[PDB]
Amino acid sequence: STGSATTTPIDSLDDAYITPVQIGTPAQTLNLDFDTGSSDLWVFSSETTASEVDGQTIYTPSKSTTAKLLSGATWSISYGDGSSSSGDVYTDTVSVGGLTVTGQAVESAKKVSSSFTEDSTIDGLLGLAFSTLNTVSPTQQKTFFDNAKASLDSPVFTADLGYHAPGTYNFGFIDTTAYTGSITYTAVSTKQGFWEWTSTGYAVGSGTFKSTSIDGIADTGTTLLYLPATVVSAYWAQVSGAKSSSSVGGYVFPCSATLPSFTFGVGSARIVIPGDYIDFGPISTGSSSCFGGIQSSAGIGINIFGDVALKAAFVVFNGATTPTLGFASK
Ligand SMILES: Nc1cnc2c(c1)COCC2
Ligand SMILES: Nc1cnc2c(c1)COCC2
Repeated sequence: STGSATTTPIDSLDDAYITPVQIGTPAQTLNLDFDTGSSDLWVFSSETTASEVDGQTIYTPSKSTTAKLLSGATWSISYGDGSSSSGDVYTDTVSVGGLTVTGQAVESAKKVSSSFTEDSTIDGLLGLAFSTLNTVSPTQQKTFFDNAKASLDSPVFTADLGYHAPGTYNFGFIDTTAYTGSITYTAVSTKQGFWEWTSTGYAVGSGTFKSTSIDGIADTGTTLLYLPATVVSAYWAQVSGAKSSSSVGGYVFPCSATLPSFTFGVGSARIVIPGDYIDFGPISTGSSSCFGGIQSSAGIGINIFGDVALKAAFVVFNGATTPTLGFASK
């Protein structure tokens, strides 16, 4: 089998991407944030505290003839921005782009934190990291990809995120029309439960490439590119007036600037992020200070190849017995 679904930016900045997902019988369609940095499929629901729902579409398990309470199971998760959610668990039928899994754990939110309530465009998350990170207790549950894998034509999914435009998540096949050149594959460590790999270096604009190993994660659920402070300083030094602002929480730059590109290495290959992808707009409405898309990972403990990096490539998440990652230009 295969599946193919369009993913759409939630706003004019590409802060995140939503993909429609069918849950239950009859289908209830929710728009979920596909997140290769976590491993829980959770949704706003009829159980979510009413004051914490503001415009999202909810899953109502009592209206699904295939929903079953997973007795005793609870979940609770926290993300890198300090946001969080928790609740109980149903199993139900879940379909993405024509690909169907029966018996998928659907984690129903009883509580969500303010940043989720405040974002009316995201109805939940669909985790695509390794199932060892799944938070369900006392019986850990499998991701949608892990449950689908045996039925797929090939044990892979691909992320093709757009810049200010829709893109595609495919399951079970590699669309050879969606990229240019060849796909370069690179090793993955699953030891932290992430799609963790090692970039071979970087370049700033037209500058010379610096060969240096940069361990990080491919994370569709993180907006920006978080790299070591040395790398980030070298990038922003090429932008007149750019500076790190403790009050704003990162590097800012004059909105009048034209930003240089940033290149990262994948083996001997190179992925170029155009400068415009690094512009995240005014820090507050009407300001002439703009927020940068490349930020320091120093206070995180891990480097993160988030959407800013991934949307410059066609990315293969290869879930074969030994997982690997593939990157192609497009
Ligand atoms: N830092 C961070 C990483 N991933 C996510 C969030 C924050 C919040 O939305 C869910 C996914
Ligand atoms: N994506 C994104 C993340 N953080 C910030 C902005 C955008 C805007 O400026 C303030 C801080």
